[PDB]
Amino acid sequence: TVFRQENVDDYYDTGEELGSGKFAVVKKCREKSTGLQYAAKFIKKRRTKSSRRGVSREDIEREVSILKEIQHPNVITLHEVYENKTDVILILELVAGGELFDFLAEKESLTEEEATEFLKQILNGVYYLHSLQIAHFDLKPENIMLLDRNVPKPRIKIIDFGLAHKIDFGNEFKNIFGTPEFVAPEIVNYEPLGLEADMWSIGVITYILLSGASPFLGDTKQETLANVSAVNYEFEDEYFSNTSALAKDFIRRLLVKDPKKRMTIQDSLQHPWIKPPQFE
Ligand SMILES: Nc1ncnc2c1ncn2[C@@H]1O[C@H](COP(=O)(O)OP(=O)(O)NP(=O)(O)O)[C@@H](O)[C@H]1O
Repeated sequence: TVFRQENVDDYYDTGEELGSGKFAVVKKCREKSTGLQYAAKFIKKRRTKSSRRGVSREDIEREVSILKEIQHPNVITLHEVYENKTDVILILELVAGGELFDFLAEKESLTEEEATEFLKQILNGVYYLHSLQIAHFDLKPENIMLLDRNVPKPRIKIIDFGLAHKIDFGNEFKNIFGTPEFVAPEIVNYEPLGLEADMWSIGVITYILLSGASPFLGDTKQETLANVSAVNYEFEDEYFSNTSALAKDFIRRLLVKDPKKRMTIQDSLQHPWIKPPQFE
């Protein structure tokens, strides 16, 4: 698919850099015709087929196609897409309250209430995506952003659809590997992947929300990956002595090696606690 080839600067004014990735730089921007603000994600294009720099057009188109499908309070939306010789520029819904990762860096540990407040929103967003057979494949606190970080119960949106795939056969068997701390054992072992990998990542996110500690993190990437494949984690009494056993049960049912035995997004919402890149 071809995108708009007018100069983006003719229609938007850019401001503060919001962040950057392996693939993109994201800048705050304001649309001239409406005064509304967006996050413009500039993704650097591959300059030759065999190149390793930039992102392949196939990968860019996949992120755009998925984003175009989404409309839900807990996920970002796509406003417009532009392109030029060097970049594809996605005009995304702006999430102005920063990453959950930075919010956590301030607070250390949350109460079970504060953790479940975030978690319910995360689960509602993932329920939406999984209902559409979209696996995110890179869920982590850096990919959850807050609309406003200065309210007692911040509202969130899931971002970063750079590894997201449609799972039309229940599993995909391609080159997909996210952040070692958060990937499921099937990613580590290069097995067919499905929606279940996100559910694992949610277990890791929950463990971190409650304790401020990462359950599989080793001193090198290979150690983290080996810990993940072996399901080498435990609830340290120093961090979890005052956490409810029901919270631990929720985590235990997500951090399961066999994807078929892992709780699904529907199971996670009915669970009693809730129910009301890889190389060095
Ligand atoms: N919609 C948004 N609103 C506000 N900030 C955002 C938004 N999207 C991305 N960012 C920031 O920009 C950073 C990079 O965006 P992201 O979509 O993660 O880029 P990427 O390079 O394609 N993937 P990765 O290497 O996994 O970060 C994020 O970690 C956020 O800090």
